[PDB]
Amino acid sequence: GPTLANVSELELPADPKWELSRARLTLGKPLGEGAFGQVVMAEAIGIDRAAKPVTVAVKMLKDDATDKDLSDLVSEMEMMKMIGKHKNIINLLGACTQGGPLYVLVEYAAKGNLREFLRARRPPQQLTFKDLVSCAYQVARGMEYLASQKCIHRDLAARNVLVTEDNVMKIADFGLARDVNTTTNGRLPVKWMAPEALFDRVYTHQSDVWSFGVLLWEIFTLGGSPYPGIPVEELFKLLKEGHRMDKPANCTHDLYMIMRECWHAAPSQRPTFKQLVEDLDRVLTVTS
Ligand SMILES: Nc1nc2c(s1)[C@H](c1ccc(F)cc1)CC(=O)N2
Ligand SMILES: [Co+2]
Repeated sequence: GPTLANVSELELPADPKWELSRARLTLGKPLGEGAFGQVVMAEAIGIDRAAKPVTVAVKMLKDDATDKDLSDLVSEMEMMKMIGKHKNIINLLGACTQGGPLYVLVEYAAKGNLREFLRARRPPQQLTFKDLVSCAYQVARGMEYLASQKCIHRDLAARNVLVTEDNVMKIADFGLARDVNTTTNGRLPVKWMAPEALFDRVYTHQSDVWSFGVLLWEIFTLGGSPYPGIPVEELFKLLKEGHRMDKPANCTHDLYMIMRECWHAAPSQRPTFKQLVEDLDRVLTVTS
């Protein structure tokens, strides 16, 4: 394991193809902090091919970092190395791993997370129906790609989708993602989680489909909190008895059918991401 408890240097293996030299990065304004790191805007030279600086997001350790946070940030970086380029994913761009603090460079999304983006645009240019379907389609396309790369996200939610300046949706926060014992799937927020993840301690692409269903509900409620009024301690009992969230007012019947299919108890009866892309493509085309 890499450890902060060294008196020489960093103990991270070199990976030249991802390394960016430090003079080619200028750190800028803070964007915020998460569980195991902070994010700052930066400009990076020659990492997307002309010496023009590109704005990126830099994830780094917090001032109150732990040794585990180092391990976690390295693991996140290593997962992202394994995920190829896709327009609807936040991709790794580079890293500064030698000769200084650990910096993980990822694509920048100027409008922040989808959940806050939606909530900020609640009626009281509005978000239209077409905008909502477009958001859902783009996330589905991202997830279809992830699944094809044999990657389970495990933490899909509106909070973990970012929005670019040009309103492109990019799936983010790969800290829990796995390349496909008793506490397996214990770090997954239960309101977004397929029941089988906890009851059977398995996780497949079809489990991610359940989460996508919850995300769809979040989109059409403009960032509503799932299962409002129901405590996490009561949730699985209600779900086992067949309760499902009600149709959002912004959702049409056809979209609500898609959403409810994603919450089939039986994973194999949920649609695949390839099927969801097809379904949402159809909706998006008719609405234009
Ligand atoms: N790739 C990114 N682009 C942005 C991100 S991460 C930002 C962010 C992510 C996680 C976190 F804990 C704190 C801040 C917010 C933002 O406006 N753009
Ligand atoms: Co069915």
